[PDB]
Amino acid sequence: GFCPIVGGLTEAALIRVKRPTGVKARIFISREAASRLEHTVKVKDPAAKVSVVQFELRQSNSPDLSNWARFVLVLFPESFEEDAFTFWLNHGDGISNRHAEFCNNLLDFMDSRCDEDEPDYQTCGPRSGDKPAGLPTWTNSGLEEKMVIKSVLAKCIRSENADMLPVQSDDVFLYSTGMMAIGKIARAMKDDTAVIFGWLYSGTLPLVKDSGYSKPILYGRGTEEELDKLESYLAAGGKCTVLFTEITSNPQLHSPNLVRIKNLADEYGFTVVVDDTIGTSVNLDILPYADVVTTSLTKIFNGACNAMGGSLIVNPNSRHYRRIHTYLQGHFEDLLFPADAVVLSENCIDYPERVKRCSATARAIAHFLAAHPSIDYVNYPTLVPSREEYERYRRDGEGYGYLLSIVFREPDFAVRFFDALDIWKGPSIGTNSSIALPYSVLAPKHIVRLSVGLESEAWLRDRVTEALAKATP
Amino acid sequence: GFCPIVGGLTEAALIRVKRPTGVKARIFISREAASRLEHTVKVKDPAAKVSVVQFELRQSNSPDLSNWARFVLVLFPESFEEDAFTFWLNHGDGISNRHAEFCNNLLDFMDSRCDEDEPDYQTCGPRSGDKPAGLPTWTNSGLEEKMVIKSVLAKCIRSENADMLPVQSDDVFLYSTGMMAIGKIARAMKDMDDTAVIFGWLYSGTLPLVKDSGYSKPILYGRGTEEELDKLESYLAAGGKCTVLFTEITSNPQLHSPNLVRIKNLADEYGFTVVVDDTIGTSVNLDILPYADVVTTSLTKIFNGACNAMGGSLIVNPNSRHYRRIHTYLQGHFEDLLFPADAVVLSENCIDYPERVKRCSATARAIAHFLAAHPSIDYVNYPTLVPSREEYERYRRDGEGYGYLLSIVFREPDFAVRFFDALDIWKGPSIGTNSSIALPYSVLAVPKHIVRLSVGLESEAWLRDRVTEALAKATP
Ligand SMILES: [Cl-]
Repeated sequence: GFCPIVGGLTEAALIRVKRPTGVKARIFISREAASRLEHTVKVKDPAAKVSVVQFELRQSNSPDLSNWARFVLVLFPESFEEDAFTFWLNHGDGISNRHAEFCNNLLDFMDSRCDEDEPDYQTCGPRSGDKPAGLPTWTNSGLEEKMVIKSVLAKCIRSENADMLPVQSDDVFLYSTGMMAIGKIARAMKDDTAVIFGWLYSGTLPLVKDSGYSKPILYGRGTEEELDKLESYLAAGGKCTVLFTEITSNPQLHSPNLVRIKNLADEYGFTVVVDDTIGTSVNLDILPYADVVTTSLTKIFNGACNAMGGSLIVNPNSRHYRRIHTYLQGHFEDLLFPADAVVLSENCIDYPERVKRCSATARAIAHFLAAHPSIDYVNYPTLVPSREEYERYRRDGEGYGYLLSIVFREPDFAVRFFDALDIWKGPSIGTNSSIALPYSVLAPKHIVRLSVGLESEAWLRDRVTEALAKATP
Repeated sequence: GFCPIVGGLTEAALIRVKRPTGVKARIFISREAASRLEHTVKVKDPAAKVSVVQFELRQSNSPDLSNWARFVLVLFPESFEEDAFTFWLNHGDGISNRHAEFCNNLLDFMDSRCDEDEPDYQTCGPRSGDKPAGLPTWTNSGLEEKMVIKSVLAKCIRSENADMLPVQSDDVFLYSTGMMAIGKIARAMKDMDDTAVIFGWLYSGTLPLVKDSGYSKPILYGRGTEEELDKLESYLAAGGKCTVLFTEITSNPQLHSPNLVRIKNLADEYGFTVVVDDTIGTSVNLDILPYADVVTTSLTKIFNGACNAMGGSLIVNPNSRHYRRIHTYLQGHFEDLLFPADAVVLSENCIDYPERVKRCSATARAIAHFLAAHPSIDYVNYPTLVPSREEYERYRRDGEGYGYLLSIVFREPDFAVRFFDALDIWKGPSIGTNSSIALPYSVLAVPKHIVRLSVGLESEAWLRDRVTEALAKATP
């Protein structure tokens, strides 16, 4: 590792506490998330050594540094293999890259304390008390940039129908990730039963379960048939506190019946949480049907794949606005690192335009793919059986989204096509560059998912044609 | 690989040119470095395909963006194994980390051209012509911060005697790395003259760069001893020619001090220029300006301390008999290649570069003497203990210390490996960091079980404790 070094916060924190070997480590910015990992390790082994070490910048007249130059280090044995929850707990609550680099530059000015009696974890920073050589370029915890973010989110979720109260800046809550935003709303509901309705983003179910819903009613497909089961349960006296769903599903691009969901919610009295990360608030008007909207700002809201953020919009038109907002406000601590909010506030200024552009290309590419003899069918909201459902929420003059998936005729052909496709490959979506993934890596199972970026239709048409050619004998 | 993604500029450029598999890639900011890599591959294997693709943000209302959002991509087959030279050529000329991240964020606004007729390498950016969302925090190519860097370097290199002309801001040249600064002075001398002398400067990219710069009669003096100075003097007196002598003031990893007084005397007689690297010894602790025509420094090291910025410096001595020739060449051939964000961090972190040298050197002196007195220690290489101490005292400023680098020669190599494995400090090849860092001879490719230590800003209590516990753990 030749200098300069990127990353290294975990290795440097391990060295500070004399544990550079024999333990696994995770770094969160909240003591609560650290505890949720400690509890999961302790449930698998009640005798496991798990320490929680708080790092913090001890003496400074600058509240910016003192508020953000802090992190929590969690040590636990390597014998513990990480399951789905600890993956999504770290995904949603792990320190951001920029926040980690900010702390590592200031680590010499920070001290470490632990509640347990381990003297190796009680360390004084070599430069604690001294003034850092550099002040960050952002100011006031990035509150200026956070308000830009909240303002754009509030404007873009405005309903095209003028009978509803508009979402305001302060009805939007910003968190570190979209996963964290989902967790925060899950605990807020926990203070009856929770329903998961056709939401295959693999991290929702673990967090809802961890938030105190031991076993939520899971409706995997999101169909009308499953809504019949839910209504049959509710009509028979069953109770429900909250329903979680996402508008425009992954990877089949299905649209749930939000109108019927909202009608059942008004009749039987549960809260509706809708994730519009894939569907987008630019393309869809879902405010009439959702009490809380969640969004992963890391995705197309940012586009540049270089910042994390999550948002929580409380609908002022909701019957539970008062209760929900008060809980979130009364339990709100700012965990969106300012440097991340600076990039998000800059990149979201053209978030409507980029959604419009990607959606135009994705609609064209999907219809191009559908016409190819090797393709069985393409999952895109203009082709799927919920085609009529999507049109109930689509805004006039807006398109059909940036995500699609390809179901090929032959699984052999699917793999040869993916390997020949000269575009970015990985699990993220909503990027400025096009990106593909098979079902394999997403933990029919030969389906290939495509998130269309800002490249021209000719460019993407060409990359796909060449890949299609090489996949045929 | 979930987003955000760090790095990825190389992967993104490869995808742009439809070469995501089957080829290796390197990214430089200069076409000349690209050519020097192309030539080394073409002589090791003439039939290997090597292309040079220029990426650039052509037009912009911000001259900051257009000037810096450009880079050179070099493609070559995976069969080519990198040798010692191509490693150090990329180390000195590779795009900086911050520069790489800046380009990747703007890559959609950039186009790619190639001189050869390969249509896959002629691409238009998806957002070419559009304006980027947000601009960089730095302004005017970081000229304000670059002036701070040059000012601090000039102030710290003042000789302790006031009859010498002082180095000014405009006698200091900034480059991307210490290695690049060494390259620029090496090629500058070659225009005048064929023989270059490398005098006790091991484990570095100087020899590859000096050889690559056109010096067809190199002389390598590995130890830096007076016996090697005797051979050089006999050669020069007998009619031998010498263009330039390269040396480093405190050597790696034995902390040796060359006889700069004798070197400067030979230079005055036979008319060659002396280039001295003071990265290890530092201008804070040492006054070597009287004996050098050009001083070079790796700003990435203790000048910055924070291991989060890249930089190199070239100081032309105004008291040099060749000041005019050297300065006009360096300015007349100057391209600003120090990425502004790197210059911003360097300008901030260099404000306490004197104090940090004073702190590290004080800790390093105490730890070295602690180690030297230990029964398991054969000897410790540190300027207070080594046989060339009297030479170090010739240039040491009064009231300043003996440096931050040391190395440990243990009695038994087995003990060395158990001590190193037990040493709970950062491990790696870099030096001049705010945190202490160790390395063995293994990664360093002189006894071959040597352990090198670059002492950071931690107190002696912390460092003595880390060393004591490792010493205990090293015994069976
Ligand atoms: Cl309905």
